[PDB]
Amino acid sequence: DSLRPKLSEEQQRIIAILLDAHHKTYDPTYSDFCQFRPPVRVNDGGSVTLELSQLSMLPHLADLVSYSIQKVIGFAKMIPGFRDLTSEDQIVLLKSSAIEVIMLRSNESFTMDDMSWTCGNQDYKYRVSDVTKAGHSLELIEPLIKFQVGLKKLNLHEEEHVLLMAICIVSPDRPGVQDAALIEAIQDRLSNTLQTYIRCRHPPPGSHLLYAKMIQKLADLRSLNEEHSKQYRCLSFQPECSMKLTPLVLEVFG
Ligand SMILES: C[C@H](CCCC(C)(C)O)[C@H]1CC[C@@H]2/C(=C\C=C3C[C@@H](O)C[C@H](O)C3)CCC[C@@]21C
Repeated sequence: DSLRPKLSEEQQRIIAILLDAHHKTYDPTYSDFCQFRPPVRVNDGGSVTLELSQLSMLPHLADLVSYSIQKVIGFAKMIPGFRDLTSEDQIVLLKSSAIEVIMLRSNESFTMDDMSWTCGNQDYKYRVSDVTKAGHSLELIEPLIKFQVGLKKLNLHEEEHVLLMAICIVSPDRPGVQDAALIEAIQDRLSNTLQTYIRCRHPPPGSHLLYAKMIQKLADLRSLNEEHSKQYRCLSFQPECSMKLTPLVLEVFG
């Protein structure tokens, strides 16, 4: 059997639209980052109390996340079909997917040279110790780095990378969606574009089985999101935490 259908004119269009959507909303130069409140890295050596006391990298990482949520919304608006949903569902989907899409999309600055996100030079190079200094614990960070490496190693084409983001976002099992059929319809259209792409275009050899691995990463993103939730709740109990966040971050993770 081994059937290999040609991508349809429409599928191609979808891929074009998504590549362009991404390039419009992902500055590979990180040129805006000098506009965020400053990275502050005063050493905890090995401490939760200090890290909560200071939260030194929270202003900087929360501006980075607030900014990225903005670009995500932007990206989501150009996904073919997104606009056909009601704004009520559009927002439900943006809200519940934001943290996951940031994680996926942060794969583009992630480097296996030293397991960091290099945005970068020194000041915009983010390591595990920076994430701890923004008040997160190892139970989110370590599965996150593992997630970044797993994803890197999939060596996705940009096409697969932007399809995966679109699919993560337009998900019919988000708690609180109204019109699940429509969202599924939009997702199936992307998944099918992705499944076909992989068979049409992906080396590697012998596998259309990369599709399976991609879906596994979506499941992974679910767990990281739950863990992020619980660590965000905790963060939010630090007095004056709200000042170190932004309106958009509070509303999206509230
Ligand atoms: C868990 C957190 C986020 C949540 C932090 C709060 C809100 C306090 O809970 C991490 C996810 C990955 C991210 C990192 C980079 C991300 C990039 C850099 C660029 O790729 C451009 C992307 O759009 C975005 C590394 C540092 C840690 C992070 C911020």
